[PDB]
Amino acid sequence: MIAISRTVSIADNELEITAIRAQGAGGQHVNKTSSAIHLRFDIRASGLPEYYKQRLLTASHHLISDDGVIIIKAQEFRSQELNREAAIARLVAVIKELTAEQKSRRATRPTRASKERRLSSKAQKSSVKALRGKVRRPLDLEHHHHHH
Repeated sequence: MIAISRTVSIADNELEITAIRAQGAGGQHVNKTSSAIHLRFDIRASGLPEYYKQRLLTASHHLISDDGVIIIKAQEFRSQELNREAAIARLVAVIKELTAEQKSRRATRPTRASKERRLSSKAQKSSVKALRGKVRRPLDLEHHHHHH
């Protein structure tokens, strides 16, 4: 249950909760980021008020994905209890800060972005090209005469 600003608040069970397993591990864990709680605050899933929706599209913060939707990615330690509470506490604070008047900016820099690999495999063999050609044909043309 999250106390949103501007008249409305969002329910408890209606929350979006995803479990993040980042990057395809090659047997052993190559990363440690395969443990994170993902929650999102989406406008389209709710009916946000006029002032609130205006704020989301005006307040350029990295937590905003693009469509004015808020994506929280938190991963510090285990205990999902703590992962949730910290993520919620932070987003609620941010909500209050941007629903607040001007000059309230910055303070939002979650640098989690890294994923690259390669994949190219093609094996198809059709050997039907055979040839021959063995002929001895010497064309010699010399000259012989005494010079006068």
